[PDB]
Amino acid sequence: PQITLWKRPIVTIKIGGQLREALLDTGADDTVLEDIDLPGRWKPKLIVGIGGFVKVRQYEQVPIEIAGHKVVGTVLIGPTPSNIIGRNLMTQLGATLNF
Amino acid sequence: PQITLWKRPIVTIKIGGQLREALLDTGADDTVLEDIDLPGRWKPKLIVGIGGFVKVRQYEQVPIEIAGHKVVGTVLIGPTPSNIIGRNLMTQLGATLNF
Ligand SMILES: CC(C)CN(C[C@@H](O)[C@H](Cc1ccccc1)NC(=O)O[C@H]1CCOC1)S(=O)(=O)c1ccc(N)cc1
Repeated sequence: PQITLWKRPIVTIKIGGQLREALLDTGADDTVLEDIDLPGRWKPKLIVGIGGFVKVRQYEQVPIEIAGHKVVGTVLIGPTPSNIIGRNLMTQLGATLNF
Repeated sequence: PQITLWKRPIVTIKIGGQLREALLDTGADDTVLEDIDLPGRWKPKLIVGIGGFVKVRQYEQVPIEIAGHKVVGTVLIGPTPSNIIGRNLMTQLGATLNF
C-alpha cells in the first residue's frame, strides 16, 4: 500500500498468535513492542530516545506478520509508549519514503 | 525523491540561516531539533518517548528548508539524541510510505 502521513501510520501485526497494532517508524532502527509474550531465550539491551534509556529483551528470528506480510527478525520487548515497527523490519517489506 | 530504509533517512535542513541534518521520522508527530537558535517568543511543552520525558520550547510558524523544500511550521527545540522531522512537516512535503 501507499499511505500519507496526516495520521499516524498504524498497521496490524500478528506475532506469536497475538494480534496488535504498531506504528511504522522510519526514525526507529529497531522494532519495539510492549504488550506481547514471546517464548525462548533473549538478551538484555538498552536503546535510547527522547527521555533517555529503556531496558528491553532482544528476541532474535521472531516470525511476525505486518500488514499481511510474513517476515522474521529481531523484536525488542520493553516499555514503549507505542508499539513500533523499525527499519530492521520495514526493509523486509521493501518500504520506501517518497516526496 | 524516493528512498529506501537500509540506512537512516537523513536529509539536510536549513533553518534560521543554520544548516543541519535531520532524520525523516514517521513515528514522530512533531519536529524536534537540538542543535539550533531560534528568535522570538515560544511556549514550554513536554514530549514522551522511549526513556520518558523531554522539556522542549515550541516555536510556531518557523520557516524551514527540508531537502530543498520551503515549508513553515512548528519546531520544537530541546534535548533529543537526533534531530527529527516529524509528520507535522512531512505532510507539507506530500511524503508517503510505500510497500
Ligand atoms: C530519534 C528518536 C526520536 C527515535 N525514536 C523514534 C521516534 O519515531 C519516536 C517513536 C515514539 C512514538 C510515540 C511515543 C514515543 C516514541 N517518536 C517520538 O519521540 O515522537 C515524539 C517526538 C516529537 O514528536 C513526538 S525512539 O522512540 O527513541 C526509538 C529509538 C530507537 C529504537 N530502536 C526505537 C525507537
